[PDB]
Amino acid sequence: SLLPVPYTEAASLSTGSTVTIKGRPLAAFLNEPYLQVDFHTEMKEESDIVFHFQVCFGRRVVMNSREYGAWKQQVESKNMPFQDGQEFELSISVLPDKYQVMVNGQSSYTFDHRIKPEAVKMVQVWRDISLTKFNVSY
Amino acid sequence: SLLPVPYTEAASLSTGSTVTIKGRPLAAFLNEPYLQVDFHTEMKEESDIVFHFQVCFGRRVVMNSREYGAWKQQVESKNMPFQDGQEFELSISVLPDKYQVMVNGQSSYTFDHRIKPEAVKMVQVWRDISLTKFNVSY
Repeated sequence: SLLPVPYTEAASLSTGSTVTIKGRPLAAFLNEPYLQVDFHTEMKEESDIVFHFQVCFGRRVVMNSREYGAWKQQVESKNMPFQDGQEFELSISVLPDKYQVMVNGQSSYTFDHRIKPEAVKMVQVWRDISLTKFNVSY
Repeated sequence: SLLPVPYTEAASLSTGSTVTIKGRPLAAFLNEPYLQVDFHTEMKEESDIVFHFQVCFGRRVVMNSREYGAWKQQVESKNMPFQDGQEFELSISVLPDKYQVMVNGQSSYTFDHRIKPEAVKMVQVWRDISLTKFNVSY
C-alpha cells in the first residue's frame, strides 16, 4: 500500500519520544510473515542496532541489539496481540529505562536500554508488511 | 533518584506476570513515609483500581480495590519486612487466584483477585519513595 517497504527514516529519540507505525501483514499467519523494526546508530543499514524488534506473526517476538556488528543477548516473548489478517497499530515509546511497545493500545513488550536512545540516527521498518503510517514525535 | 515519582507505566498482566520495584523511603520510619502501588483499569489516574497496596513504613499495610470510584473492603496487615533507612526490593507476582507480594525475597502479603488481572492497563507507584527500578515481565 501507501509507504515504501523497506522503509527507512532518519530519526532522533530521547525520553518522551514515540514511534508510531500502522501496517498490515502481507500474508495469513499460517504462512508466518515477519515484521521487523530496527533503531540504527547510522543511516547505513549495516550500522549497529540499539533496539531490534522482530515479530514472527502468530509465533513469537525476538528482541536484541547489534553492537560492533555482533548480535547480543536475544530476548524472546510468546505474547502475540497481533490479529490474523488485520491492520495493526504499533507504538514504541522511549521511557527513561526502556522501550515500551504498545500493540493496538495494549502494552505488549518492553526492552531495557542497552545503549542511550540518543545514539539512534535512523529507524528501519521492513519484512512482510505493508505500511500506511510512520511517525516520530519531536 | 533515578525514576520520576509519581511513576506511571502502561502495563498488561496475566497469570505468570511479575512487577518488580526497587526503591528507598524518603524519610526515616519515625516520620511514617508511605509507599503506594496501584494497578489501574485505565491510564487515567482516577480510573478504577484492581489492586491497591499502601505501606505506612514501620506501621501497617492496607490493601483494597476501587470499583466504580468507590473503595471496597479494606484488608490490613501489620507485617513489616521493610527495614528503616534501607533500599527495598518489592516483587508482585500474578498467581491464578491472588497477587503475591515479596519483599526482599520473602513472601509478605497476598491479595485474592477481585477482578481479573487482565483488566489492568496501568501501574502507578507513588508517595514518599525514590525509585531506581520498575519492571514488568511480558
